[PDB]
Amino acid sequence: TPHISAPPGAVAEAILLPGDPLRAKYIAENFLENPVLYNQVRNMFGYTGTYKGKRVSVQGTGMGIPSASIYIHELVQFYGCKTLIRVGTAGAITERLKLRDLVIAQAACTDSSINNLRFAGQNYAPIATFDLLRRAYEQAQSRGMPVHVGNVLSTDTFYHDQPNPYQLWAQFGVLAVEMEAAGLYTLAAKFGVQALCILTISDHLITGEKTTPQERQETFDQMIEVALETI
Amino acid sequence: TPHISAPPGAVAEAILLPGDPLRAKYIAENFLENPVLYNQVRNMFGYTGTYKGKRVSVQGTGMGIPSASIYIHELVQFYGCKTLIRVGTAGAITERLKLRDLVIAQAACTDSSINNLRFAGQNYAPIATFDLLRRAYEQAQSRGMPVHVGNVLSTDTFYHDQPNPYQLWAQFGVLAVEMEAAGLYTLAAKFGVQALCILTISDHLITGEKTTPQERQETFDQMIEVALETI
Amino acid sequence: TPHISAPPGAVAEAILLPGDPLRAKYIAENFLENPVLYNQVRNMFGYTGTYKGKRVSVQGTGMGIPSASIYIHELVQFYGCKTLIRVGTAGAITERLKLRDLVIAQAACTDSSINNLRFAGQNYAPIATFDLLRRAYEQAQSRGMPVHVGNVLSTDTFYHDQPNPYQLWAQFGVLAVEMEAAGLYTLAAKFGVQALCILTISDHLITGEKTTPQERQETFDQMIEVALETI
Amino acid sequence: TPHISAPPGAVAEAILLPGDPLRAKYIAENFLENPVLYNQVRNMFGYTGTYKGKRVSVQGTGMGIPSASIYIHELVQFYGCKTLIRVGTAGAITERLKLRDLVIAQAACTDSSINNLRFAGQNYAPIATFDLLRRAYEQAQSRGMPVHVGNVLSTDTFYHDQPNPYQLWAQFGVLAVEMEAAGLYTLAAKFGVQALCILTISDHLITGEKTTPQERQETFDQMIEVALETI
Amino acid sequence: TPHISAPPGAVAEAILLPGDPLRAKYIAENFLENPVLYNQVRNMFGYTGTYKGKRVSVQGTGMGIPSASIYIHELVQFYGCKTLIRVGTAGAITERLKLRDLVIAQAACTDSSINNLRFAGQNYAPIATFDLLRRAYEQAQSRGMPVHVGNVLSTDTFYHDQPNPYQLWAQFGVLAVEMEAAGLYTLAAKFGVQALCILTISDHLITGEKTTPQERQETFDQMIEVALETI
Amino acid sequence: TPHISAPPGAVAEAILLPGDPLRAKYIAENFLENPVLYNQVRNMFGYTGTYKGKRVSVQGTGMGIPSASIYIHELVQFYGCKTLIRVGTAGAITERLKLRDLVIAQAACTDSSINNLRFAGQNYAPIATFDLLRRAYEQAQSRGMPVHVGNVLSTDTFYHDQPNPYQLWAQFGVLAVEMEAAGLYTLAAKFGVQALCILTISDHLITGEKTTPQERQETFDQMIEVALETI
Ligand SMILES: [Mg+2]
Ligand SMILES: [Mg+2]
Repeated sequence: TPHISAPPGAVAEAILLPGDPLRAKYIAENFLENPVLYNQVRNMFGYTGTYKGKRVSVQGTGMGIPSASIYIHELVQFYGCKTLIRVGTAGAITERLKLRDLVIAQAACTDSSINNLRFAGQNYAPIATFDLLRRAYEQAQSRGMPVHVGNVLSTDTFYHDQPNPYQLWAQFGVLAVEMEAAGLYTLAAKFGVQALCILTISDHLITGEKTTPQERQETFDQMIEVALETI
Repeated sequence: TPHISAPPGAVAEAILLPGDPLRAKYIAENFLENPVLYNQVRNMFGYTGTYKGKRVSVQGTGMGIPSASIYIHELVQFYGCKTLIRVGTAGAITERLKLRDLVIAQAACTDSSINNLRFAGQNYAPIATFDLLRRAYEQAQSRGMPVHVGNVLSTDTFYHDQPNPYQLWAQFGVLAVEMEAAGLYTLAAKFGVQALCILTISDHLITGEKTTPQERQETFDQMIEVALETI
Repeated sequence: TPHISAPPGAVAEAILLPGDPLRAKYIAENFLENPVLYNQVRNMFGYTGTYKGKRVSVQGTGMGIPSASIYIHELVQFYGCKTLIRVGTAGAITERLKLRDLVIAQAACTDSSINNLRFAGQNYAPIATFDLLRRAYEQAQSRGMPVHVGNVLSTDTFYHDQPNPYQLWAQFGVLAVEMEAAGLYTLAAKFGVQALCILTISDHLITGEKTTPQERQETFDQMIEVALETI
Repeated sequence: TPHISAPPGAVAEAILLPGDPLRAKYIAENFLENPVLYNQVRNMFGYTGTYKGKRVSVQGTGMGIPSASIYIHELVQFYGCKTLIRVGTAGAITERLKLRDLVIAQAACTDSSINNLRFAGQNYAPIATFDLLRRAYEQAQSRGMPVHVGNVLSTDTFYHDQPNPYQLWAQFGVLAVEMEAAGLYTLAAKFGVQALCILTISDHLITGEKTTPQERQETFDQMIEVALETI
Repeated sequence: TPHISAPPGAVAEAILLPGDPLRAKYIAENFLENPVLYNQVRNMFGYTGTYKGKRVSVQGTGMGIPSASIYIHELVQFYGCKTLIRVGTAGAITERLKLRDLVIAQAACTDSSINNLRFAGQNYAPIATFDLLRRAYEQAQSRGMPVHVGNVLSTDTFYHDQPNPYQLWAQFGVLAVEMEAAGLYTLAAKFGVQALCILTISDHLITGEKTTPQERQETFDQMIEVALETI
Repeated sequence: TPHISAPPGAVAEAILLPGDPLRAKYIAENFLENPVLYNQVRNMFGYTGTYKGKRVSVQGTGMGIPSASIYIHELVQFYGCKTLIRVGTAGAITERLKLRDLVIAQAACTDSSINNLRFAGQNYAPIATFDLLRRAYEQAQSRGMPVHVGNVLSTDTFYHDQPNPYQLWAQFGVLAVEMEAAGLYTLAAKFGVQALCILTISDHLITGEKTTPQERQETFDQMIEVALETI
């Protein structure tokens, strides 16, 4: 277990996956009862606690498919995780989305070579577990949250060579851009476990709008509640 | 239009899309009030009638993304269609599925070059309209139907060069194989309309089991009922 | 057998392959002696009759490589067809060609993934049977018909995303666009049978010119005579 | 001009294109009247003479699409060549072919990236000029030469990494392997000039059979006569 | 400067890039004079100090091309870094390498889509700055260190689907596998700055050998000295 | 061998590889003691003589990866060659380089399909033998020659379809264009022998400047001297 050093049993079957290990710290201290730090390797904090009687873990994943994939592989294969929910921010690429909107990723497009290699150029659609997608949606609805369910783009490239790199994706209905969901969805299917990616729109890549630190924390807190209730 | 010769007005905004024109005839005659044929070009029957007082059309699409894409394009761009539901059969590629199960396609993988060409080799995930997916799922649940929501593979190739062509897809959670869903989902996104593909398992490609003519009809009718209630 | 329901000797070894089943009907009724229907599945009419004492069949194929491929596979593999001649219309992409010109496809370019998958990205040239090409050419010549022998492009996509999709093809000598020849030529080679695709220019995609219905019929009949004399 | 140093009228509009400059010498000295050398750059001999009162040139090309392409480009673009006939040897990849058979390449498959780059991964079929194909065929026929008209594969790679590199090509009807035809047919189309590739089977890549030097000469001379009578 | 929050001027023009932020901490505390922490965002520690009078920074990069690329982009474009040396461990894929050997990456092969996308399928070779490569080699030589200069493979995938994934790379002379160098080398060229990747063999992927914690620290310390002397 | 007809023993282990057989003749006659021709097949001159009492061969390769690859394969596999140094000219694609500069190819980018085919679309970086690279660099330095070590592009295509084909390569640091280095470097790795490609800038593809015949000779001779001292 090279990247997570914890005894077997230290990680719950249900796990939240923020990217930032400090966001994992924040979640554990604010949302979990009796949180226990089980991982410090590479400063990639992982905690285990309880939420309304359910055992839940929260583990930083790092940025991009290659990093997140290492943690996901180890969590599933070595620690026996079964329900993986990524919680994150994303940049909106259509004006149909507003700042602070919640996006639940039905599928994840990608520019990564991950599946081009696996399927020899054929097209595999990495998808959310429908049961999780459905219940997360119901949770957001019951809170009156602006929520969209649809496509995201998982990019390898935060900083593209050219401007307006997402125009074509938007024309084909893609809602927002992040960097990991395609990897999570593909690995979940590979191992036959369940996964979901939930996102809050922190930036609007079309209007140039940005969320204030107060706005971020408020909608972030709500997202975490949704994930914890779903899981 | 070149392939549908009816005037604007003859075709309803909500449309069922079977592949076989004789299935279009069947659906129209058995499930719609006052069905009237609007198209005979290439024997590709299209009908319009009413369901619970609202107009619904039913149009044969032919087999494969290239044929279906012609009809879908014309229906949306020339006939103003807004809600497009494919109903069809599919071959199960996993033992998790049984004959007569309903599959609702959350997304559609493909071996077609359609999106490889459009996205210069990057990976686009053709997806269902979530609202239609959700409503169809709830419809199937309310009837106690065995139903799965997940991936299907839209193939160009009914007869593959080698045996076991679908095993890698199945290993990554793909439920069933058909030939059009990826086209429907991509074009719906292209035009900003709604789409869904619902399928009944008529053939099991792992077990070799096959439904009787009597069995086919019974579950097909049920699928049509689900589709009409989803509009 | 799944898409053609006829007994094993119902189809002749020589077969004309229009796309539109209503054109198959027309050909049977007007050019064959004792035409008898052998298929009605999916309204995809097929007939067998005689021409100058020899059995000939005529079978609708539907549009695009995926559809046509299903029929061609079944015809060759189950029904023992040996000589397959596609007769169709095409759109000219060069002003070197005029409306009503006959084009005999020496080979067929494609945007389909069928051979990219088969040959792992290498380039396979789907070609006509030379003997049939030569015989058809001599037939057109003997009638003083304006005829060209060269490349066609078989596209998956009747409706392209952007304007002027065929310019580069034309710069490299491609004469006209249709949707099936590449599939026909590839499968004929796969099974070691003989094939040819003959086309009438019905639309000029550069000049926007279109043939009248009377013009379509006169040249179409001529093409059919050429095809029948070639088999 | 950088690879052929001759004045602008030194080269004839009709040109034979063997690969080996020493074969160009042989052809000039044995089949042409008043042969005169016009090129010595890189030892890539080119000659102009007459055949039955009409000027004909013969120019060495070197091996492979990159080399041959340099000569073909310069010949067409700087020297005004219009009719280019490659005469060469090839390896048969099907037992349907025998040593000493003549193959006239109707088209040329390739593993070169030349058209994958040009057509962004779509498939272009490089083809012979039909008029030249037909005339050469009639010439071979008139001499009772065993002749086949069909596909060849132009490879970048004389020495493949693994055994049996050509099996799949042969399964799809490809007759023989050489290294230039695809480049010749593509550039002839690029510039709107006429081209043909004629080949003698010198080696059988299936049976391991090889022609004796005496056999090579007799059939080679025959091929040259056919080429000269075709231009 | 989203991922590194430091004032401009806080980062030296010369920077070491370990992957693990705790390795950056180790380097700063053991090799640098007056080390100052300038970054804590995402626990991705970055320090600035001096080495033998030279101002040097050390910054954690995270794992994989997507993560490392974010930091590299920001360091170069926002902080003005000019000399970037990645120091890391790698797994050897040839028995010509021994545990504890030093590898200096002359170039970096990859399975990432980074350059396939940029160059539209053409092949770009990401390379080290020769001056750095040369001087690092001279530094290792003067210490009598077992050192190899050549290819590495930068993979997206720590955990491959199949076993023996590196056999073909090894057959073409590739020395070792890591996850970032191709990204570093490509970005360095993109921005016209200088880069190098130096690696110690911590694991042997062929023999299954592994380094002891004492062995790792000893050869690691040596590598850091080499990098600091080179920079 | 098929393309080099000399016995084993005639060819030395160290070999210079110009492209032009007349350059091979030049090198042999002007730089070697007792040069003796060993090959005349296809006018592709090869010589063996001595340099400072050790045998050195010189062999023409032709133009492009397919031709050069034939000779390289035969030299290594049949003639036992162990050290292969290409000497040639190249076109500069950056203003950083001046006419008459020496370029030593650290690696070779390519548009050839050679490695795309071998590595199923992943990216292999063809590299020089570092020891030869280092020694050649030191040789050039000792003579005060303007020398650069870095990337070159090996193209299949001397005459591109559109203007400015090399600008993207230049933006990513590529120094100069030639047609063979990528082949030489890949095959050397394939066979586990040494290789290096040294080039003089004879043409500037940005400025359009060109060296005089007198200039070419002077810097060419110097390059040969460097090459012979590198053995
Ligand atoms: Mg209702
Ligand atoms: Mg010496």
